[PDB]
Amino acid sequence: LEAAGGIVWRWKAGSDIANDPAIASSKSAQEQLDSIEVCIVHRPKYDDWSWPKGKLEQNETHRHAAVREIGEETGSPVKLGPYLCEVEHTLYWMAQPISADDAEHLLDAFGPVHRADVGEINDIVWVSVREARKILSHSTDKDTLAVFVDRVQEGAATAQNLLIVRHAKAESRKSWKGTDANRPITPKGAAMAFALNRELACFNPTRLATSPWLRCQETLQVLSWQTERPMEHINTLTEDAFAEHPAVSWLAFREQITQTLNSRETTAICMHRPVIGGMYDHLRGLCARKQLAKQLIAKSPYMPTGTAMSLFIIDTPQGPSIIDIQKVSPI
Amino acid sequence: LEAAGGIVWRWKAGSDIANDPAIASSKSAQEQLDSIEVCIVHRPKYDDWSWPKGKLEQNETHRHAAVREIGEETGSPVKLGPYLCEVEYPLSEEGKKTRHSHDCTADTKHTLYWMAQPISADDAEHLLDAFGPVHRADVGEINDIVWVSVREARKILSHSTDKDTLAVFVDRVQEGAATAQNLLIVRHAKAESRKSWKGTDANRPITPKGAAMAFALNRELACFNPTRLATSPWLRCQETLQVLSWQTERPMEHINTLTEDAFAEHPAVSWLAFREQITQTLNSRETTAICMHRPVIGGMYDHLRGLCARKQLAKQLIAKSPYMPTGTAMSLFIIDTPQGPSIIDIQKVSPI
Repeated sequence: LEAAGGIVWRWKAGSDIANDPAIASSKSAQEQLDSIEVCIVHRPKYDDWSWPKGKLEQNETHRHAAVREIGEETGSPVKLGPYLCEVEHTLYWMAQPISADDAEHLLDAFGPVHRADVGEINDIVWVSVREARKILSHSTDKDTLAVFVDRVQEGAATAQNLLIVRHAKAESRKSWKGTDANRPITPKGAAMAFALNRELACFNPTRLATSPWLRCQETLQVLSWQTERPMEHINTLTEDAFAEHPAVSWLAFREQITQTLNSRETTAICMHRPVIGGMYDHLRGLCARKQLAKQLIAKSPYMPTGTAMSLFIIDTPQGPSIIDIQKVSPI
Repeated sequence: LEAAGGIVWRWKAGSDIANDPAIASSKSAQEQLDSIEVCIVHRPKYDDWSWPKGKLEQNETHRHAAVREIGEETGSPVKLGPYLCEVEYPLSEEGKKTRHSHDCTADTKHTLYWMAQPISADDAEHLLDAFGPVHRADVGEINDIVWVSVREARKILSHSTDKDTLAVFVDRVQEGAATAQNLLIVRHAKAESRKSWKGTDANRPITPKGAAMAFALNRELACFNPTRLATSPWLRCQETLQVLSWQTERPMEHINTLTEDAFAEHPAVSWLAFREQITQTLNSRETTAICMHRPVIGGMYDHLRGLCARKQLAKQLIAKSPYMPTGTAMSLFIIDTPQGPSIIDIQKVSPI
């Protein structure tokens, strides 16, 4: 029996960090943790308090089930943050509430979410991390909360989200009688790209970018259409541009990371494999852990075509540091 | 073996019909034919004159090859019109004036022909990604392109095979084909089952496989130069044509009165909305692509069926498999009459 859910958190209204989130990283882990409220729901069935979660629907992923279950039980649409853990079978993510307007832009991309009935949930509360430890009914949830605290101590509360998307399956260079720039994705590629939208939607992507080359454009265009977020073309990220000026490519990419951190919005960018490889050559060594760096590979099966990697980043004096990596596959 | 091509035609410059195509239908068949010009190409290898045509590429439809080959050899991009015929003759025959059948062992060539009309450079540019690339033939393949009257075509065509096809073009014209306009009806792609979808019927989307289906269909629909796009506002229909809309930059016009609910409630209103599209298609002389729900299509067909020019055509006008499977389309060529729109040709359009 598969289920998914998570710990939805926010900065306590009135706290210094809430008044200006940008100062979060200039605060200690304790100052941050003391400024956080987490969401706990009450199930009348067992008269218990726990983290919102629920069973996956038929052919639905755990990440999608998690966002849906949180919305159904807390009434809050959210975007997934770093992954927390799994319990013997439920997977948990820490997550942040998104605006009602943003949620509306994801209606078709994510799919429907129905409010739970009073017989499923009859109370929703927002408490501090200390109180959460006190009121949670099951030890399992307290453990997950402890993992949540670890993440915060490791800077997760200040992390921002960058989604890197490899273009979907495209026509072979062998049979394509056009230019490489207009080489399109194949019918199967369109299916993969289409199916991937519901997954990418779990991270509330509100800034879309892409190499101008058709195969990359077509990979995110339906998402762009449903979310009404125009795709920004980044000419300096084509394979030709990367081959000629790789450092200029890093600047282009790095600027998107800067925009992501400043706006605190999720950025999704469709890129070419060798270009992603070049980006990773610099990000690998900046990862928070060796385990993360080992996964940061722009090749299959680490990252097959039509799939993405949801990266959570904090900036450091040495460069952007990835604190978590989630491989995102369609269907 | 497999090839495709066609007779690309236009109204002679300076002629009355040319100065105002709208008057074409008020002219006799003989008046139309005498004011028409058809395109013939010269091949240096055979030093012959024939209709443009060429071998289908791997995984290409005959219809797509027809448009591409015409484009490669005549240099002008076109939109397919009514279908003409198919021919077959031994490969050894090709340079001979009169094509003769051979025995079972001989290698043969099978060619499908359509009548077609040139489209503007701008429209062609809008179809670049939807149709795909088209390069020009080299002087070693084609080294002259002429436009002649139907009478002269009969006199300069090097092969009997092409003269037979021209006779079919004549038959088609004599039946209104030169005045016909193109409406493409598109059934939405495979969609989520009503039982598993937990949203509204309005928002039920197509499946990833449906999306592949719709995407592949684009290069086929592109053969008819669709410049007007319409759809039921329901998501499953919108998503069936949105990639085409995106590529061609032609907005998708929502027609609320064509949803399944609207049709069930007011079927006559559905016909009016549908008929208004036919009116627009005929007046603009542009191809309209409209995505609809199966039952609503059946409802349109119940009226169109009896107006078909041939009973053979009426029998094919069925809104359901195997006649019209999900995710496929029907390209209709229509001429309007005092009793209502009359279909003179039907072409089933499927992907892959």
